[PDB]
Amino acid sequence: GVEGAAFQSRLPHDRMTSQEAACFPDIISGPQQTQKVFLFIRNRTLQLWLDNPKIQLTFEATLQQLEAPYNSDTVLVHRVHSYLERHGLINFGIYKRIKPLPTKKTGKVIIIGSGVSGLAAARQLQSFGMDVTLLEARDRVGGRVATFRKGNYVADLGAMVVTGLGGNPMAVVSKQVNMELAKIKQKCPLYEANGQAVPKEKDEMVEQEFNRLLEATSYLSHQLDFNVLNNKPVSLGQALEVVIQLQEKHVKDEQIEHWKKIVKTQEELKELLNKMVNLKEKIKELHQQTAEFLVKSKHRDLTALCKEYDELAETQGKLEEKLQELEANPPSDVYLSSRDRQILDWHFANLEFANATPLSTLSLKHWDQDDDFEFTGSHLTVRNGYSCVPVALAEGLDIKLNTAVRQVRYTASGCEVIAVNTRSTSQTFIYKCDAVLCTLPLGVLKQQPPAVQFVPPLPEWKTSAVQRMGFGNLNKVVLCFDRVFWDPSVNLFGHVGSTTASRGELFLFWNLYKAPILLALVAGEAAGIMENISDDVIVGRCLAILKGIFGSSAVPQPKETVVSRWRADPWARGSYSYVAAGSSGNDYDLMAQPITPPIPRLFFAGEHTIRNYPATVHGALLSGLREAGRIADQFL
Ligand SMILES: Cc1cc2nc3c(=O)[nH]c(=O)nc-3n(C[C@H](O)[C@H](O)[C@H](O)COP(=O)(O)OP(=O)(O)OC[C@H]3O[C@@H](n4cnc5c(N)ncnc54)[C@H](O)[C@@H]3O)c2cc1C
Repeated sequence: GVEGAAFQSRLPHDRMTSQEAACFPDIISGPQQTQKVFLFIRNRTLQLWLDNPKIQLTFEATLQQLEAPYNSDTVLVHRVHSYLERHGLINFGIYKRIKPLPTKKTGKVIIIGSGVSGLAAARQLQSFGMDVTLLEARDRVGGRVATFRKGNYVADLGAMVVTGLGGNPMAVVSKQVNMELAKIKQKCPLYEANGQAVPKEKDEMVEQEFNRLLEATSYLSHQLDFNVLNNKPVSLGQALEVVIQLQEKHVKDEQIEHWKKIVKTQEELKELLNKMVNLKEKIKELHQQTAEFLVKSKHRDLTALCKEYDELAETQGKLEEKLQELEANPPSDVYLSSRDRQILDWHFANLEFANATPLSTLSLKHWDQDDDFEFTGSHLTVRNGYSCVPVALAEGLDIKLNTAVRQVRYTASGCEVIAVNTRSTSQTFIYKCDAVLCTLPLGVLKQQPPAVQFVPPLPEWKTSAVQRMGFGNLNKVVLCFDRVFWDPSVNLFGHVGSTTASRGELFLFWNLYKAPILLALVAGEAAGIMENISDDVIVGRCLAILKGIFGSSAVPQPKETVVSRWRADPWARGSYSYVAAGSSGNDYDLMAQPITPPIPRLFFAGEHTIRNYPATVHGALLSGLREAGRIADQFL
């Protein structure tokens, strides 16, 4: 009940956060009874909002719907409601305001970028009564939430998955926007380059081996401190190669030991056969041989030698048996055959997809630093088209499209943002504001010849973080057919590449859209390179793979096709951040920190500024809410 609202808000139900201790020092330093009352007021307020997030939750309503003991204490209820509303925990997203916004606005903020982070922060600042203007370079909102819509076909070229609802703010948004979320079936048969499926035994064996290898790299990093080598940071790819080499060495060693067991037994057989030949000489000589006493003696001796031979013949058979078993029970010659390595490279490509970067670039120590904060519940696709979310957030906002920022000026007095119209470069716009919120992607901030100049130039710590962090890349190919020729009960199926270098080329296909749309993925080293290929050629290669899997006659020519090129997109310059070898979690926090030339003037939000939820739409959303709170605290 009330316990669940705190979980849905990413908070502990029986504890107080660092932030709450800072804002409510009287309660933390006071008696624990007041703390329990505080926590119930907070949890109950969150439950009221989450039960019905389509309408603003007012202080008055909170008092009206509160329990009898706690509705008496109104000052505490107000303090709690104000705290939650400011930080974007109870009144965020699209909601029906019960009271219109005041005509008088108390501050001027220019927000660069109209992605989820920008739109969320703008909606919050508007909610708080500030004058907000968004500058967006594209001819559309959403940024890295891009939805292709033509005829009946709807497909996401950017963000496409809600990674669980338990604790996800996107849950609330989904109720506000009426997102059509659909579960993804966890079933992905693999098909080799020839088009024949990977049998279950091999699929399962390789997958088990992939998981074992990855856990091994984790052990090296954390237990053995294998993190710095020859004054260079260890990449995940490095560690994977180290682990693979150790396993290959174990195979060679076991094979060698078995070889030696066989040679020793073979040597024993050779020695025994020589011994037997000698005994046959002896027996054949004694056979050639009181005289009746002599006969009795010779026959006695001959039977003794013959029984002596019998013992050795039994032992001959027994050593022959041991040798035969060893000849028929060897260990594997190689750890991974060619086909084994290709299937394993498919799994590596899936990892490169998840992190939108080649594994040789991921920090071994920190590439999965955010795994502790992952959300509960089945992962979901957006059937309505993820663009439905930003478009809903944009309603009622002062958004200037086709306006590309080229300079940001910030001083102790105020700020200037200079922008150019992309449609006609000749006309230029100047916007004077109190504060600037930058949600420019990390790729755009990384641009060596800068697209946006800062006056004064950004400080050393900020620029160093921007250099250190990784900004990955990942691409999609949308194929729209008239009929479904694939298996509807599999949302995913893989294509195993021929080379380790190209393992990430069209390695994955989604058939998750209930309409006849197929989505082919380009991860790792292939992502950057294949942007330089024409769309007809990429689609021909996709068709070739699908023909190989289903029959050349079974796949028609597609009716519609679309290719994303996110690294070339000048407004993205990649897909989303990843934790590069040089970088760590603290760099994300550094991105989030604002700049002061006094009070702070330049603020930062976006996918690359939230430690615990990077590379995600919900992370963008939460960063937007966080910076809205920060700016409202500063200017109100
Ligand atoms: C292929 C792909 C798939 C993804 N899949 C998922 C997924 O399944 N789940 C998930 O959670 N996340 C996913 N993401 C990541 C997700 O899209 C981001 O985490 C999120 O959209 C970040 O939003 P943002 O506003 O911070 O950045 P953006 O969306 O990039 O917003 C920045 C905005 O600034 C604009 N801009 C850029 N330069 C300028 C300029 N000079 N002047 C003015 N405006 C400018 C851009 O046009 C853009 O609108 C995916 C990303 C990619 C590339």
